[PDB]
Amino acid sequence: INLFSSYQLGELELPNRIVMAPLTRSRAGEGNVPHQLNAIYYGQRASAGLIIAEATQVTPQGQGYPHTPGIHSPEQVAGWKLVTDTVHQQGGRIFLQLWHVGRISHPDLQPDGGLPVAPSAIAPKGEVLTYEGKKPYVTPRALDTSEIPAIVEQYRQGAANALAAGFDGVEIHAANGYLIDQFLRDGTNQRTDEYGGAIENRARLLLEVTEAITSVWDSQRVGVRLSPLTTLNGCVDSHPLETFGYVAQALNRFNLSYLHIFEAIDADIRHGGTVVPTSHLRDRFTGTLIVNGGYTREKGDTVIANKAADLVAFGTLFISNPDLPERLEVNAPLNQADPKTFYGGGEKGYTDYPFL
Ligand SMILES: Cc1cc2nc3c(=O)[nH]c(=O)nc-3n(C[C@H](O)[C@H](O)[C@H](O)COP(=O)(O)O)c2cc1C
Ligand SMILES: CC(=O)C1=CC(C(C)=O)(C(C)=O)C=C[C@H]1C
Ligand SMILES: [Cl-]
Ligand code: NA
Repeated sequence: INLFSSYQLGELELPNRIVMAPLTRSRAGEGNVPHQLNAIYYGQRASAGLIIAEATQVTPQGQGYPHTPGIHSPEQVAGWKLVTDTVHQQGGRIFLQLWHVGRISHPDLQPDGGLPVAPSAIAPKGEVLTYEGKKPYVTPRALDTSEIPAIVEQYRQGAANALAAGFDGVEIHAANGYLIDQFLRDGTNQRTDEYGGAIENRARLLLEVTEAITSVWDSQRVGVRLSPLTTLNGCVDSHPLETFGYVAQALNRFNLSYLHIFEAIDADIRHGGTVVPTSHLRDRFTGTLIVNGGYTREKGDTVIANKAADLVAFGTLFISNPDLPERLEVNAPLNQADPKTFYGGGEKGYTDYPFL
């Protein structure tokens, strides 16, 4: 087996092992609604074994950056259906990444100019982009215990909206220091209720969110993404091996589509070595594993052949190469990604990277 082998993901038949990683492109229109241009972008990439669409806020409070799309309104459902229809017409498969940014936001992006919510009242460091340029972060409000059901319900409604939008499945974003990750990691979570302290408490929001989403979706169409060794957004855990190893085992109850690991590119250089080898998680999580982070044809074939992972997601290379699968398959030159046009804007650096 290699990166071009087919794969059975529940009832979905993937033509290859190549996944398009979720990539925020900040190109939503008024009301954070997807539009035709976005449909073209994802349709261009439909040769992917599976596309995971960009992080998409499940509720207004879950937005943290200008012009990211939502999945909380009927108008957003309609705009996403343009996208899933195009991907389906092009013979592809697409899951929606369900987001809530938690503390990584600013009042200017929040309903009524209120505070971002979080497990604990810990201000991120530095500045955050608003509609009026960069502004200092404020301190988020720590959620009351009694409010956690409402967070879980916002994710359940986000998942239901994704189903109405015609996606093939959803991915729970539990990585990169956003809301669920903020609860996971003891650096961001110092709660003294059942959602803080012990690992089974820190993992509780993830597990409750997953349980609610599997009430809407068949479980084999629900994935979870973790990023055990990122330090993005000021979110770190003091015992990542035990924390993430626990989560990989706890998720098995749900019979999920997959577990997706973003392997931080800078982890070894920082952490002075390999704190959480992905093999540790591979051995604990009994389902499909997607791995991600600086993969190539050569690196992806190896992890598949070695049984270290089942699926390989590419982020950066999918920005710049719409036909990435084909290019990898024939060892074609790859287009170089232009960082200047990753976030915001229009067609330039989005739909105008050429096919082979
Ligand atoms: C422009 C850009 C936007 C990203 N947006 C997301 C996101 O929406 N959700 C997410 O989980 N990761 C996101 N990431 C992380 C990527 O999915 C991916 O894990 C990372 O870029 C490493 O993979 P790569 O080396 O193949 O690019 C983003 C990365 C980039 C470069
Ligand atoms: C939503 C998301 O995960 C994003 C990832 C990053 C990244 C990998 O560096 C980040 C956490 O800042 C880039 C863009 C966003 C939104
Ligand atoms: Cl196509
Ligand atoms: Na199914």
